[PDB]
Amino acid sequence: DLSAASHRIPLSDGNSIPIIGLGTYSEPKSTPKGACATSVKVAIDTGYRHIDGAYIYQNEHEVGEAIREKIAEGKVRREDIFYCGKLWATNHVPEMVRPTLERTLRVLQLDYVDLYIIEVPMAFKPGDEIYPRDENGKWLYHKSNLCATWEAMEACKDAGLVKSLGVSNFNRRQLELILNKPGLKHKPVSNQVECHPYFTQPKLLKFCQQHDIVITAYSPLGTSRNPIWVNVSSPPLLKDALLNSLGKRYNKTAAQIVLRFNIQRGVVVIPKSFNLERIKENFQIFDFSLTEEEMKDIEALNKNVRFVELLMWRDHPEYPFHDEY
Ligand SMILES: NC(=O)c1ccc[n+]([C@@H]2O[C@H](COP(=O)([O-])OP(=O)(O)OC[C@H]3O[C@@H](n4cnc5c(N)ncnc54)[C@H](OP(=O)(O)O)[C@@H]3O)[C@@H](O)[C@H]2O)c1
Repeated sequence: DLSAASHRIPLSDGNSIPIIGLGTYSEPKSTPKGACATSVKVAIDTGYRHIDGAYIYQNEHEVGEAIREKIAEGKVRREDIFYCGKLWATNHVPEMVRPTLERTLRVLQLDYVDLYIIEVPMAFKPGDEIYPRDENGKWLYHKSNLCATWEAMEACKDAGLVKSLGVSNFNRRQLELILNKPGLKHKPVSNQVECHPYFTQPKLLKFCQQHDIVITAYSPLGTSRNPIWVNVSSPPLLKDALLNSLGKRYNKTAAQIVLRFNIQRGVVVIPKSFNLERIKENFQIFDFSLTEEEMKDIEALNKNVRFVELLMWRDHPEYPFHDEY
């Protein structure tokens, strides 16, 4: 079915999405300039045709540089590459949506993005700080209006600036808000959420499948485990006994097992690596398949514990993780 050369899966709007992509978030202060560009180039050389980025990752210009270089040399055409960008919390006022997308297009120096998603359902105070905090370290929120923000997203697709629209970190209630919107023109085609064997998203996945929404698994390898924002209560995913045991069977790493697990169930995976060897490693997931019993045993590792909890924002009205799913 899925192969290195052909692994795009249908989106509900008639477009398609490569089932593996390269994630591109990297801690700004601890990442060498140019590392993102180099990695995107290597990924495309390797066979990746999907890149996940965001303006607030501070390296979207590197992503564009790499994609454009690969198009220029004839490695790919624009239509062969799938780029996903994201609308951050401080940019949710409807009037800001299109100008925010336009900034990202200018930064990439591209005519359109393949997928543009609401990055979190929470709105923060508009301004120059992506993380609005006052003197008392307090977070400066803003009142969310998801349906209104969505209408502004819809207009962006109408203008030809983006092929597909989606969301990220949305729970069932927030999804329904958009799906049940009076006059809905473009339904969300994708919800990007934390997903891996320690947090398998059983209910949210079923709900999304009901509405023909594809799940994209962010932190599909269990995160970089940066204590600053990652919940390190759970042991390292890639050190899991079962995942490693199954790895021996296929002569694959635990990483390869966990990526195969999600793509085999129709979940898009966007592992980040800026390492030459690991970029290649993560892509070698089309030359084996897991048995049904193996799939069952992997799913059974589910802990219902998130590596990405975002506790700082539990008090925002649109915090997505209070609900069961
Ligand atoms: N929408 C959201 O709110 C949201 C949230 C989190 C992440 N994301 C997106 O999802 C992408 C993926 O998630 P993430 O970066 O948090 O985490 P991740 O992809 O689960 O894990 C990345 C960490 O794993 C390492 N790694 C990669 N391949 C490896 C391999 N084969 N073996 C051992 N270690 C490996 C990376 O280091 P090296 O680079 O040194 O290989 C890095 O430290 C992001 O980069 C971003 O594009 C979106």
